[PDB]
Amino acid sequence: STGQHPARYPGAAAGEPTLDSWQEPPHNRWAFAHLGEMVPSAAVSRRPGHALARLGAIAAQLPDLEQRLEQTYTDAFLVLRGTEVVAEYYRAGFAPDDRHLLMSVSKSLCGTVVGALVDEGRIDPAQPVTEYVPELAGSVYDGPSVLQVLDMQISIDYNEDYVDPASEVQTHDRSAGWRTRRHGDPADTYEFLTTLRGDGSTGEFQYCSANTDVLAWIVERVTGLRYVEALSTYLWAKLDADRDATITVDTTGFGFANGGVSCTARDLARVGRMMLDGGVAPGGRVVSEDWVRRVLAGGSHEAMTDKGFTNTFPDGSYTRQWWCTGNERGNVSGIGIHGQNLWLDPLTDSVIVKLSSWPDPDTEHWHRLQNGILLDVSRALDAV
Repeated sequence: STGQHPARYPGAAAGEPTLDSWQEPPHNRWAFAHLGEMVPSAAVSRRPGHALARLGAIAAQLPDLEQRLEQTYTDAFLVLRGTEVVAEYYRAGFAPDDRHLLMSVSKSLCGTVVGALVDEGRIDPAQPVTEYVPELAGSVYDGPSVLQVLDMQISIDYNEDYVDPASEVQTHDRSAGWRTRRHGDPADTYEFLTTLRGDGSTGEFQYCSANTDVLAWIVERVTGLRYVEALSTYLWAKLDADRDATITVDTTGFGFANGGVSCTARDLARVGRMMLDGGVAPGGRVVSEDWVRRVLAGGSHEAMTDKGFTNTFPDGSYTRQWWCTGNERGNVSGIGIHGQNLWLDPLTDSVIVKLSSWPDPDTEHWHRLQNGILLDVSRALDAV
């Protein structure tokens, strides 16, 4: 058993409704107002083919920028300097106000919700995961602290060989509804997390999406809110965003915290703006000044042994669901597969959002090109 979870609506039984019960009372009152949470759905546009390039002033310093964005399969690109949008690009077929999947940039948003609860004193990172989710006893998450989950410093037997259906990475997707279920699969994301094991060692960075979903589970047990609602209450609703975000949900309504958020490029930039404003957003403080400082400061360098990161950023690290380059500019970024970045350039008080669809999730080739663009754009913002 995985214990108590937030009801889908007031008074709802555990796990209700399902795809097979949403038309029945009392579920249908909620379901008729939220059917997209149950059944895949398409937008029917209220509005009745060419790329939009407004690269502004940086165009002079980067003459080939649009071509470089095309080459890295850029869907949406936006540069926010201070409070001003100083450059934008959107591919043909993608509107400025269209939403885009964030993949693991979603993790940085989840970490922010955790940080909000730390600021309120409702989560103590020094406490073991099991203080908040006792049901994770007996798993790899029995022993580690919440901070070790935040910094991803837990050794976990988590096969990343996606093509193999036996792999933890594909099983995670199937448990959450991102892929077709196979017989015997865990019923939901919570159950999948409880199946995870490790040798018990901690302290070395291991990037693992399961960690973020454990964070979301902790958020739910602490607040009593669905992660979907907590993500709004503690972050999204304070941003003065143009549009709602969306997040995929599994069969229990649990948001896929590690990777399933979609939003507009301009709205994602508001998250970066909040980080560069010491944790404060238009709707109020989101996280503490200290939390932001710790993110910008980085994690333990010795923990970071991922050569896919350190080959480019030798002094890099990871903390609280953010990648920290440790470069001379102090750049920090949310990163998601296929070319998603929420990139912070504190030196110029700027945020760069790049949302993409590389044909491949993660190769040295694509990262070299993408990081070259982000760094060139960052430097183009320097006073001269």
